[PDB]
Amino acid sequence: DISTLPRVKVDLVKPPFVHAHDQVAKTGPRVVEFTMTIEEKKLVIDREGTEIHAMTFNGSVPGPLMVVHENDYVELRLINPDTNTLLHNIDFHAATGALGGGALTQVNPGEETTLRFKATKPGVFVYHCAPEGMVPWHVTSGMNGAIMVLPRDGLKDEKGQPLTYDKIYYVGEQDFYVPKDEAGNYKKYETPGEAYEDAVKAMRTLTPTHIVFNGAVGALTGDHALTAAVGERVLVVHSQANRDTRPHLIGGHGDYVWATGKFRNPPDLDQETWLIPGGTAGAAFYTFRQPGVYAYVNHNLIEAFELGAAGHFKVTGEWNDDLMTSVVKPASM
Amino acid sequence: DISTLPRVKVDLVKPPFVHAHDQVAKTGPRVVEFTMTIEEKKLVIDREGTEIHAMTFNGSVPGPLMVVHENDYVELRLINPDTNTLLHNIDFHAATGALGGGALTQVNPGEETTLRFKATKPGVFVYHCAPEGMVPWHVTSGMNGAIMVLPRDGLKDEKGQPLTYDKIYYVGEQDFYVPKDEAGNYKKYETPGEAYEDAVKAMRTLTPTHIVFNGAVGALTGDHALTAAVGERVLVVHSQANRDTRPHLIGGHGDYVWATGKFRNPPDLDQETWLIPGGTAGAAFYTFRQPGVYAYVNHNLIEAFELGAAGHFKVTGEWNDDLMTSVVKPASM
Amino acid sequence: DISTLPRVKVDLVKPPFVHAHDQVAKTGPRVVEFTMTIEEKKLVIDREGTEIHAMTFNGSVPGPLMVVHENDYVELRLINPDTNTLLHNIDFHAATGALGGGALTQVNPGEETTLRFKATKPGVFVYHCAPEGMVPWHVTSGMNGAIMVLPRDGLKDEKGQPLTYDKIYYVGEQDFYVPKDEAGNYKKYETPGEAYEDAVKAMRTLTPTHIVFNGAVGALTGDHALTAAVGERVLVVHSQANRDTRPHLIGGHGDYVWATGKFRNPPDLDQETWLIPGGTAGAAFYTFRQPGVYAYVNHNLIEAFELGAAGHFKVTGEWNDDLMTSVVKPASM
Ligand SMILES: [Cu+2]
Ligand SMILES: [Cu+2]
Ligand SMILES: [Cu+2]
Ligand SMILES: [Cu+2]
Ligand SMILES: [Cu+2]
Ligand SMILES: [Cu+2]
Repeated sequence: DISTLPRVKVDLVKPPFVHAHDQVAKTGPRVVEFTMTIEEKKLVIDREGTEIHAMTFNGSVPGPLMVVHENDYVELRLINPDTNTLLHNIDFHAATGALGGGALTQVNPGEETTLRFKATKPGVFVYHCAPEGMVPWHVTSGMNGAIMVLPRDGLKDEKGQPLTYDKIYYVGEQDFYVPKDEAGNYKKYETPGEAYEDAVKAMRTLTPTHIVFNGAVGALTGDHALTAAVGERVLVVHSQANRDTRPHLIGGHGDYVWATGKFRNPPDLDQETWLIPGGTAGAAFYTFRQPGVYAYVNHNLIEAFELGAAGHFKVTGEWNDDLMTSVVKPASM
Repeated sequence: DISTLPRVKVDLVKPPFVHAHDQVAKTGPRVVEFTMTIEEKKLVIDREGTEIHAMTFNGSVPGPLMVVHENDYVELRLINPDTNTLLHNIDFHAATGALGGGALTQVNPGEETTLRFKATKPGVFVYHCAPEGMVPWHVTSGMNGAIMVLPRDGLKDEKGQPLTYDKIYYVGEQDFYVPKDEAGNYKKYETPGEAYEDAVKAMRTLTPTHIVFNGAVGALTGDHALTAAVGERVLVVHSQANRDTRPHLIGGHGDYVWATGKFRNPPDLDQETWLIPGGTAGAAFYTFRQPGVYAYVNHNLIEAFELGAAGHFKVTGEWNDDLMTSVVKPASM
Repeated sequence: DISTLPRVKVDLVKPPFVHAHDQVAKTGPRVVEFTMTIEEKKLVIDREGTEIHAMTFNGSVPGPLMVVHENDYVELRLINPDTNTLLHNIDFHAATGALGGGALTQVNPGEETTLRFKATKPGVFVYHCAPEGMVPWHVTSGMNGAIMVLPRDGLKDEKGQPLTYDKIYYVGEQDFYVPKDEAGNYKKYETPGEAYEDAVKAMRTLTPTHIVFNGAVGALTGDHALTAAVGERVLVVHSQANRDTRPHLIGGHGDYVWATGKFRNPPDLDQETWLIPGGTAGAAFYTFRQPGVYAYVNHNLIEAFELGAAGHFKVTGEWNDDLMTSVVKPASM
């Protein structure tokens, strides 16, 4: 049966970008093959040069977004090069059985493995590393991403009418717990293992030191702001593998939102802010109507503006005065 | 076009009360004009006399609830008197473009401005001050409120049948982060700026020192409890501009609840407790069936009973023994 | 009227098990009688022997799950034996009036009382102790449980088709705040009152020291793991009386989920993780398709793996290679 199915190999791209795919399936079920290489590496996460030992899927935080269609088979080749120091694995919330695949994918440095699973449920799901005994440590070190399982006939609104996006971006939100000395300065370590004991004590406080989008404070700002034009329909996939978040587009809305990200449910309309539970991926669809800069944020404003959970959208086009206008510009009373 | 539309000026009232309005629109689209004056002031928030420098819209925490209808134009005159010390602005989650209006409304003490925007989406939305660089500081100092955009044909249940309320109250929940000395005593400052540096360190802990309704511990209790009678339909609008909350009516329920507050979505039925994400306004409809005192609370009971997030409802009418009755009064076994 | 109704006495069972009942009602409305005895007792909650003074309904944390049908009358006999030291009461989120029954059930040691209320709304609700002035202290000491009010015609899916479970388990999640000395070691007390002053300071930090299922770290693991077989439909009721949680079945899904637990609302489909607000009970239905061990967790992984919020399911049956298969077992590259 599977033997007889067609197979296509897909090369992943770095977040916030997403690999090429079809919204409405043009072929029947296929075996979609992906390859990911584990990369343990130092990463500076803020302006002051705070550095951590990140554990990544394909060298990025978050790992890349995989896109398949309902009932396709996902075949993943997972490589943990001998240059790494730790055992890793992968658990797909999209899969059924063996702890999401975690129990079948344990690879020590120098090993690899190939897992195949059927994508039976449509929606956006989280995938993350989950080694027995050190699950939270690998997850909060950036070892998580997401997979989107699109219905074979694309997205639909509450009335069952088609929703087609022109652009799609993937925003992975990460809570970090950097160990601190007595005065409050962040510690630095030589290897991941040296950090272990302190990492556990930092996590138990339940208070992140940094909460960032795309691995660093300001990663999606300035020259890295997301782009769009007035009239474009944009799908924004957002995931949080460990902690709740409440996304919000400042100056816009979520026209159609699947906060818990499962496509068989009708979306919520006209959201100002929505809650994505830790351990979940959600998706929001919006059509831009005004040009300018928009701030995309986690709406606990301390987490957004003090801790790092803030990004930008720069949109081009003509301003619509009917929607909004400054009647009297700021001036002395 | 707008030139030709009718205009009505509306005078706002202090929370928990709401200005007069029509549920079902009796006229066509109009330009609804409001005026708000910024007021920086000292406020004692608890029983022990803890005082803070609050930043308010119209002298209240939360700012007043504005009520308009879908497709009306909101025209707001914002005044920042020379007696204030800081730059302020306003961002409406109900608006589209220019950061909700924040980029078009920056006024220094002694200035004013007039913004107009089209209320294209029905629901309850949060509005708050958001000056570049000090967003969380102004929000957590009490500078936020809410606006309700009613469908032109009023509220409806899941089956599309009319829902008419007899009374409406606005509950604004506020998380405060008062700086403390080494022993745990709250600090006091002369002006807002003197508090700044310490305020930022207090906010970064992510742990509020006070979480109150209507600006103070016990503000909606005793002689200030909300009132109703058995048989009355009450709509309770609740907003939290920065942090999640989980409202609950002790002794009652939320018969119809729009937790994320957007009216084009059908409401949830028979809720015991519901989650309102930080940065959102929600609404719950309930018909009183028993008289007596009801406690309206944030259901994290530590936040409610230790931190200040608790209010009362005193309802008049006849007791219904079918619904509830004490069969055997408390007595010695 | 009530005089003329039939009455049945029901003996409760210890969580995670649930007393015998009918899904679809076979008789008309009845008076369902229950008896609960309050038990103040020492409980060791972790591996290191940390001990607390738990306040329980029927000797368990959480208290037992009561199951009735819509429009039945619940008659509860509450006994507070002279061996206890504190005043207690009970508030049912399922009831209407008198603070959920809290104002009608205040019993000092040596007293008892009988309350009756009509179960007018279908769903799973939380019930908990709530004495004026010490509400959070009794709740976070384990004094809470849940009651399920089933529609007279059983459970239904989004299309109104019947959902019948073969097994049902009750998971009560509890956040504990154990007082600590300067070095971080947990304190020990002789009686509940001796703990009081310190308990309040510990709660105000808003950071639990332990978050457990069924009263202790590892309570639902090893020989106490929940059981099922491939093909069985299982209903998992989960409650959190004070704090938000985000349940997740590792290796599975929530096929039908009522996150806020009210049955008149259609369930959410294919959830990976769902949010249950503090002060709420929810229910998830799932059909097992793969055998093996599944971890049932609160998806804030620090709370699950470091703090104690983790349990197991051991499922028997044949492995399905179509759903998942290891193509290449872990081996040297
Ligand atoms: Cu790993
Ligand atoms: Cu997971
Ligand atoms: Cu301001
Ligand atoms: Cu905002
Ligand atoms: Cu008690
Ligand atoms: Cu309660």
